[PDB]
Parts: sequence; C-alpha cells; structure tokens
Amino acid sequence: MGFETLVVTSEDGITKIMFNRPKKKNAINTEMYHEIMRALKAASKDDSIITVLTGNGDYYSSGNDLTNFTDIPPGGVEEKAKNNAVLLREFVGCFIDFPKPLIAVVNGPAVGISVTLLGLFDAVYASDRATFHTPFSHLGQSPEGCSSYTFPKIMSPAKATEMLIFGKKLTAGEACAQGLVTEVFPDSTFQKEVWTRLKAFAKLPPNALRISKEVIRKREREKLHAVNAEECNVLQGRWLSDEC
Amino acid sequence: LYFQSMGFETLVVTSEDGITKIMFNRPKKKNAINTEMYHEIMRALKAASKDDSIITVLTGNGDYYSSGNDLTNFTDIPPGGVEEKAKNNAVLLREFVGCFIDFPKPLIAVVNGPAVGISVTLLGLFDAVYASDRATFHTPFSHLGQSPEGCSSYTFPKIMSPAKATEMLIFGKKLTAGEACAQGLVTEVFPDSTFQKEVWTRLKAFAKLPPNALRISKEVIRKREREKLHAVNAEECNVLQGRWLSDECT
Amino acid sequence: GFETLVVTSEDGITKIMFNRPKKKNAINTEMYHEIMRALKAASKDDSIITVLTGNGDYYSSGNDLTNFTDIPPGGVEEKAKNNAVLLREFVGCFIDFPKPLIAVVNGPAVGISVTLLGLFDAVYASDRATFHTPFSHLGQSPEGCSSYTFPKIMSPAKATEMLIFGKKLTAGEACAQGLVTEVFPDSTFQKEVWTRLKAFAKLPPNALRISKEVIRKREREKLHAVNAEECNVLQGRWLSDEC
Ligand SMILES: [Cl-]
Ligand SMILES: [Cl-]
Ligand SMILES: [Cl-]
Repeated sequence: MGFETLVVTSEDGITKIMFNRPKKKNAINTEMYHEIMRALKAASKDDSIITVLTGNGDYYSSGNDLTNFTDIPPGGVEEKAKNNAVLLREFVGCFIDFPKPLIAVVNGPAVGISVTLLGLFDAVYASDRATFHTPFSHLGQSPEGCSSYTFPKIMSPAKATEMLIFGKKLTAGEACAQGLVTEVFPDSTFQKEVWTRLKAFAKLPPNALRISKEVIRKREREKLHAVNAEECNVLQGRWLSDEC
Repeated sequence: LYFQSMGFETLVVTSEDGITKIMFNRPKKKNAINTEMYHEIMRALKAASKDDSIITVLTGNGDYYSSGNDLTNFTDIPPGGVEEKAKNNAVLLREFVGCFIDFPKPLIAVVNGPAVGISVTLLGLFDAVYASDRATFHTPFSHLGQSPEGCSSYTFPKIMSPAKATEMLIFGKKLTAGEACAQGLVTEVFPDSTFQKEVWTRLKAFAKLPPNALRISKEVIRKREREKLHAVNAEECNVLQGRWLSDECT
Repeated sequence: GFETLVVTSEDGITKIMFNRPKKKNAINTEMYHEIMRALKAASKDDSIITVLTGNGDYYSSGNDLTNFTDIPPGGVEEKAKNNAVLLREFVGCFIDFPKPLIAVVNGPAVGISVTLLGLFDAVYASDRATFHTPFSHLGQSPEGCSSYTFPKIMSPAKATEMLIFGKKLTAGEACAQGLVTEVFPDSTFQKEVWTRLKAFAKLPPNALRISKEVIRKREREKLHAVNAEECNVLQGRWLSDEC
C-alpha cells in the first residue's frame, strides 16, 4: 500500500480513502478506477469498522477524467467503448457490493460519477461549499452509477429529473433537502465535526453495524446490479454517437 | 400530424422552439376535464410523441390549472344504464392514464393555478412540475365516495412517503404550492407575478439540450418501471368501476 | 378486558391505549398478545378508524427488558425461536390491518414502537415526542419492516443515521424526514388531533377502507417477506456475543 492516485490510511477502525490528484481537481482516470476498486476490496476484508471517501484539496471530485477517452486502443472507438463500459460496470458493482458502512465526506464541489455513486453510500456529509452536478445530457450521455434508479427513489422523480436530465447544479443545502446528503456543516468547522462523529460511530458494536447494513442492503442488490448493467449498455451506445 | 398548431375544441396545442405546449382551454369551466377533453388530450399527446419537439408542456388557460373530472361526465346516460356508463368510463380512464405512462419525451406541467382530482394524481407521472405560488393541490376522492387513480395509489406514497400521501388520498387534505413542493410533488414554486416569465425562460434553455440525450435519459429512468405502472393503473380502474356503482358515490 | 391496554370505541373510532405508564409503556410478552387481539378485534368491529396512543408521558419505550430474562425449559435456543415467532406474527398484524391506522405519539418513542410507524397511515406527534431506535447499540438488527420502509420514507442517507447509528430524532426532525405526518404544540396537542380525527371518522366508510386497500394491498406480500427475513436475522443476533 501502495497507491499512485489515492491516499489510503487506517486508524481507529476507520479506513479513510482519499482521492489524491488535487492538481486535476481529483479527476478519476483509468488508474484511479482500478485503485479505488483495490482499496475497497481491501477495506471490505480488513478489520476497520467504517470506510470513508473524501477528496484531497478543494474538490471532492470533478468526475471522470477527460483523458480516458483520448487514449485510443488497437480496435478503434468500438473497442474503447466496450472496454470502458466493462470497467465502469465492474467499478459501480464494488459500491453496490461493499459490506461495511460506507461514508462520503464531501469536502468541496462534486461532479458526474462521483455524485451518482452517492446514492449507494450509507451516509453523506458535506461542507457548505460542496456542490453537486451531473451534467450528463449536456455532454450527450445517459445516467450511470445506478442513479437512474436511486435518484428518483431518493429525491422524487420530480427533483431527480431536474438533475439527471436537465443538469441543474445543487448547492449542499439543496442536496441535503432533496435527500442526497445526510447533513451539511459550515466549512470552517466541517472537518472537525464529521470526524468527531465518525470516531463515535466506529465505537459501535462491529458485527451489529455490519449485520444491520446487510439487512437493509442485501434484498436490493440484485436489482441494482441489473440497473448498473442496463445503464452501461445504454452508455456504451451513447459513446459511439454523434451527440457525444 | 400538424403545422405549428392543432385544431382542438377544448385544448390549444402549439409547437414553437422545440416545445409542444398543450393548454386546457375551458377557462369558463375552470378547465374541467370532460369526455371530449379526455379524447383530445390523448390525441394531443399522441401527436406530441411523434412530432419534432424536444419537450412537452401541459398547462391551463386562465386562473385554474384544472378542476379535474367534469361532473357532467356522469349525468349523460347511455342505453345500457349506469352499468355500461361505468364500464365505459373505466375503459377510457385506463387508456387515458396509459398515455401518460407511455409518453416518451420529457413531460412538464406548468401549474398556473388550483389543480384538483385527476389533474393532480397524473402529476406523479410527469418529469417536472413548476407551480405558481397560487397553485393548490387537492384530491378529495374519498369525500365523493371514490378511490384513487392516475397511478397515485403507487406514486404518491413513493414520492411523498406513505405518512404524507395518506393525508391527501385518503383524508383529502388540500396542499398549498409550498407544501406540495416540500412533499416532493412540485419541482419548484415561483411568485405569481414572475411565474410565466421564469418558467418559460428555463424551458427554452432545456429545449436547447441534445435531443437524443434527453429522450434516451428519460427512457433509462422510465422504462423498467412502466410495466408496474400499467398494472397499478389497471387495478385502480377496476376498483374505481366498482366504486361508481356503489351507494356512497350517490 | 385487557391488563396492559385500555381499548375503547366511540364515534366510529377505536382507541387503543398502552397502559403501563409506570414502566414507560414498555411492551412485554402480554402486551404483544393484547395488542394483537385488540387489532384483530378492531379489524372486524364497525369502527372507521383505529388509533394507537400511550398513557402518560411516554408513547412507548419499546420492548420490555424482562422479555429476555424469563428463561424456558429449552434454554436461550428456544427463547430466541419463540420470541422470533411472536415478533414476526405481531408485525404481520400491522402489515395486514385493513382500516386506516393512526398513531398519536404523545411523548418519547423507542425501538419497536418507532419502527412500526412505517406501517401506519398517519402519525401525529406532540412537540415533546422523540424517536429513537438504538438497535445496533444493543447488538441487534432492525425489525418492524424498518429495514425496508425507513429508506423508502426517509431516503437511505437519513435512514442509516437512525437504524445503524442510533441518532435520536426530535418530533420536528421526524416530521421533516417523512416519519411523522404533523407536529402539534404540547398544550393543545390532544385537542387538535382529536378534532381532526373526529372529522376523518365522518368520511364515507367504504371509501376509506377501499382507498387504503388500493394503496396497501400490492405491497403487503413484500412487507411480509421483509418481516420474515428481519426476524431470522434477529433470532441469530440474540444468540450472539454482542447482544
Ligand atoms: Cl471508464
Ligand atoms: Cl371519466
Ligand atoms: Cl418479542
């Protein structure tokens, strides 16, 4: 351990996974996908009670890196699409499957896939200078991260559409109101308050946390995986299109 | 098919800026939906579904969004009596709701004033709902001895939480625009004086987005769910047929 | 004829009142049985509307701690299996109740008495009511269908702070998060709720019952399956080191 694009630390029964490309506003590139997956696969097995994701610097994440498309393979755009789809599908699935309580500490602006995944977390704490933006249809794409299913359930289809289809950008307050964020904190004391709270959580009976989440999450996974898959076919097609 | 605007008796249907605008137009009768308007609304959507607008809006003329079903749809009695009137109204309603379940473009309600009954329950099928601060929402079904429809027995609990949906479908609490926005039914409320302006500016923008992206995105959200909604619709209609032949309705 | 409840019927409203105010209305083995018999009764009688409420200062403190300590001939193995069967059957009554069901939350609520709220048709609370499900704190898993209903009602984000991390909600929070229908100031709480309920009871009776039926029926089979699953996982949690 061992990471180029992340900083993975483990203290107090809390594994903290920190995006670490602050220069590029924590954009998620092909390597970071793989690293995130390995970090979660690792934290799912270790003996931490609780797993956090957060961003280094001013951004939570700007979502997918624009350079994941431009690197072109031997089978042309046909194969790059199919390869990205496979990777994405697998990537989302790790979140669907993660067995321990998973928490997002949103430290600043979030975009794209980093936002859509938030529907799979167990809690989401945000600073009052975080924002949430999924401008999919602006860039000719469809939703992913299961968001086509989770976001209507969480926000109401009325509010979900303004965001997935019309690309409205939410403030932390709005996102909290619309169910996406668990709580907002003023920026100055953001880091302190979350961590105090997380530390307490990590002191709760460990199998109880793991089993409780199991009961809430299990019955629902098969559906999510099927949504993931469907989302990915539609996304593969969207990438080979004139509008993208 | 049609060129810029379509000939209807109870509606005004126009197409401008990749937006198809369907307006209820019986402002004298608070835009009450009568048998003819049902048919026209279906033909209007069928049209908007096939033309080359990006976005479809539903709105009311005058002060009301709609008062819901027209009371005069019951009194016009056929040769088979109330038995057949009920069966016919149940068939029409089922088919009518179905159009909304199946509509493939983004569908938006511009609620310019008080909405009632079917005009409210159908809101659970829309993609956005923008309301003026003097819009209200009211579904007093059980008060007139009836059961819910528009898929609202499924969508309203999902959207509002069963706790809040019941005060509305079962106990006929009327909501203000702000309440309805808070409870998930309305996307956004606007002050009346600037309501029309604001909504249309925003809509014009939306219409400028990549057309196939909007259509495909909606499809991904909406498709896996239709089969269930059609089932709910069907079930709501049988239960409603029954309710119309009962003592509590008269 | 009830030991732990007070069941009355007036104005087409059946009122079921928890009545162990000395013990903060804790639900013991007997009260489970009585609540079931009371509902089974109210389901068949000619009331339009059924209310649950608490005597005294508490709505309910949830399960009584003395339901575990009374030990049977088959040891902890059988106690667990019996409690699981009872609980499953008990929750089922709420899943199945056919008339409109309303909780008048007069004060603090805990545990099973909170989780069941996801099954009610309305929930009116006094501004001094609170809602707390500290399951994982006592090494247990959720029940009352709450592992399914609470994410649907509150959003998984907010449901988790409650079922997994045991955050205690105030009535205002609970109302905001979708759990409670409306909050009333304590001084006029009783008055206001009953006025409203008396009105509701004057609505066309079959319309109420049929409307509820249309909202609720398609959804029961799932809830029963959730209830069952929740109970097996709970049985296991009782035979564990963390409990
Ligand atoms: Cl990718
Ligand atoms: Cl009709
Ligand atoms: Cl028990």
